[PDB]
Amino acid sequence: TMSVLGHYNNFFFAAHLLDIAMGFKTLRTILSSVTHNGKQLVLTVGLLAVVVYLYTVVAFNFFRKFYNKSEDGDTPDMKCDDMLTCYMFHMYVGVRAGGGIGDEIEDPAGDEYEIYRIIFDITFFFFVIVILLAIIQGLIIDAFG
Amino acid sequence: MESHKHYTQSETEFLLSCAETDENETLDYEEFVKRFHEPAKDIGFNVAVLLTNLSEHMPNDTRLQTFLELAESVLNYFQPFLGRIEIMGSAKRIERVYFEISESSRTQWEKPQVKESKRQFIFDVVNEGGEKEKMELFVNFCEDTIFEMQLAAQIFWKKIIAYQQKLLNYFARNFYNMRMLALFVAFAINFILLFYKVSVHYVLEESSGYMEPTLRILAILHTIISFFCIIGYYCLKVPLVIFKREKEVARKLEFDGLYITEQPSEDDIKGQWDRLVINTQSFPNNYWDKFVKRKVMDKYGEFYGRDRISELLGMDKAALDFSDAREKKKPKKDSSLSAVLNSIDVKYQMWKLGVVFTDNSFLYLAWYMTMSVLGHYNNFFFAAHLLDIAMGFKTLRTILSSVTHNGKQLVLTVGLLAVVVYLYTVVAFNFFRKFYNKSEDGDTPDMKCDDMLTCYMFHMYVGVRAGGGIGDEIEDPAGDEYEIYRIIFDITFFFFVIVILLAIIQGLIIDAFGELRDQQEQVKEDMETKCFICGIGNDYFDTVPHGFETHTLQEHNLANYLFFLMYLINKDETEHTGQESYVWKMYQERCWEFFPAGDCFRKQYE
Amino acid sequence: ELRDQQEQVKEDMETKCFICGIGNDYFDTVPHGFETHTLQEHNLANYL
Ligand SMILES: [Ca+2]
Ligand SMILES: [Zn+2]
Ligand SMILES: [Zn+2]
Repeated sequence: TMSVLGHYNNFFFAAHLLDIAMGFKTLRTILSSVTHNGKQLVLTVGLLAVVVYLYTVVAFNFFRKFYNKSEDGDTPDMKCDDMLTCYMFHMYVGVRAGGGIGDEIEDPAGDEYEIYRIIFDITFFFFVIVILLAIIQGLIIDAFG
Repeated sequence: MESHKHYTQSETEFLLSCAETDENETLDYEEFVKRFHEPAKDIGFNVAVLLTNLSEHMPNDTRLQTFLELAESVLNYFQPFLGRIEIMGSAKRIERVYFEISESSRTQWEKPQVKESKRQFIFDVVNEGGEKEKMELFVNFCEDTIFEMQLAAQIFWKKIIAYQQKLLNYFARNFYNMRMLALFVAFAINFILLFYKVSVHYVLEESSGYMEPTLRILAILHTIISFFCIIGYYCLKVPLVIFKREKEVARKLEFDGLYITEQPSEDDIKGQWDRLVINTQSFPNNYWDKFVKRKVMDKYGEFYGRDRISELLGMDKAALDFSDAREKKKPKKDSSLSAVLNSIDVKYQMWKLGVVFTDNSFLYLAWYMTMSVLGHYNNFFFAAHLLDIAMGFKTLRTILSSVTHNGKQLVLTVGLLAVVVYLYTVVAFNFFRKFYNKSEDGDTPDMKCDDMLTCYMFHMYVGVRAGGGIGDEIEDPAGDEYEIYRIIFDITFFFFVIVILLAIIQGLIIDAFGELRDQQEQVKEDMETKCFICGIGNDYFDTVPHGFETHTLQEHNLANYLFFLMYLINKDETEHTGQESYVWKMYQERCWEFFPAGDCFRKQYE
Repeated sequence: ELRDQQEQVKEDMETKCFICGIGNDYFDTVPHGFETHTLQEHNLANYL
């Protein structure tokens, strides 16, 4: 079927490069590993989404004035003036930022919510970055092993 | 009856000879089986256990082989009714005792909560408990489980009480379904909350009607469901925990004399809360042993003062109540006419409240209800109910237990991290304070190092999460006045704080998760490839086909042992056999040498 | 490795005798057998 579709759009022949993953032994092992801990991986990703949603609701409630992803504007591109937009922004940026979420939004630098915002950023970087993402990576690598 | 392939013509005519012919050619099969089946069933069970004993003792006899083919033809009916136990006592040899298992007992064992109690006991007895107290914990589990089975089987004044009892029973029976419904409605209301927006002025803007009132509907429904959940729990699982605690304190009073000769410490709040009602009126309300008071009185009365014992144990000035009840006792007594309420004991009620408010699960349900109530004020508090999946699933519970497991080590490692960050903070505040200018145009310099606490917070907040030390976010030296020292500072920070201590914390948590998972799968492997009672092994029974599975399902079944204990309890003693009376005496004296420790019937005989 | 050595030392002190080192299963026949064996018969404090 992929060959027939490649006859229509020639770029569909790239899906045939995954044939080595089935022809070799260690690549089959990698695929079987990413499939092995299926339920555990799905549940860990669910817990990740749940904790990111909790951080999302607390940021949408309290720290909604820090999510101004603009440099000159002057129209503010507020990523927190919408619950779904803020949740997608969190799940898409704060998980892959490698340093939590406080490293891509503006710093507090003001003694009105500074300590709470610092606690927020540190707890995000701890639970979401160096625990849950590490737990998913460990699940997959331990399945491979 | 002649065409159902289970009767011959002689048997059909013999059974038709038992007809009634009630002047209309009609027999009542209901009364027929109600009259002609029960004693037949009893005596057939007796002869069946006799034939089974003869079989399992003397094998390979052709006359006994014909007797055994007839026996098994009978046994195809009595298979789920007879249980066998392998006792070791009174003869220094393994003895296979046989007994009856009730269909009601089988149903209460198949009941859901009993299975959860069984799996929890297996887990916490293979993980924490070893082999010295393994049989003690197993007997305690058997007692708690037969109490739970009794409770599950149990699940103007004659118009409201009879309805509130049925309501409470319905809640206790549908407690788990109520939990699933609460989780579903929490997911629904949280999806609706995800569909939100803002204008200072919150508004569910991403929808066009049909979504604003359903939020309030689901909120009030979730609150009602949480209330029903806690109400069902308080009458489904609270009896079991209060029964366990009553049994513990009563046996501590009887055997060890915890509050007579060996008064507990000052830090054990459990001891004080039990001393609170060691002297209440209805002390053994669920332990089904309403004579522990008299037992401990007779045990510790002639040494520490019978009057003092009767005073500190409740039931004051009634040291002759036993004789008064033995000689011309009162027949009965009406409840009251002027006292319709307050008949219960406030001391025992306060004790029950104090023991249920520390159950660690009733506390979770109370937190659930409180979060629902707070969500009624601010709807965003319903997001805290999404953490219910973390307790409902197994691997998420494992993750939480992992982040809690290495508590002291994690706290001390975080403390060492804070200490080394404070050392770097003081050295930077002293020497390299001119590099912490977090400004691009200014011209007002935003010096993050002109204050010790500000510099420490800046370090702990930026240099730990920067992933490349601290030198990658402050200005580079580029000047041969402090360049080498600043480079050493940055490199040592990136080494000690980033690639050692943070890695050590992450490793602590991930290793706790791995250890918990490995303990779980080790418990599973031990339950699959090792016997619970004897623990001889798997290879010994891996000789005949399905050997170990039949050994664990027929000979050494934990359900069979529990049913045997229940049978001994409901056996109406003075009718016990030799083995049954021996096991009952051992159970009464709390010895438990009748369990096969390192031997079995197959290892004893051929 | 350091943590594992520490917990191995602890496990050896808990499930093995210091003087003789016969084992734990041998004394795990009577109740509290190994504990009484290490607290009464082969006590290091007693030897000192
Ligand atoms: Ca008798
Ligand atoms: Zn066995
Ligand atoms: Zn020794």
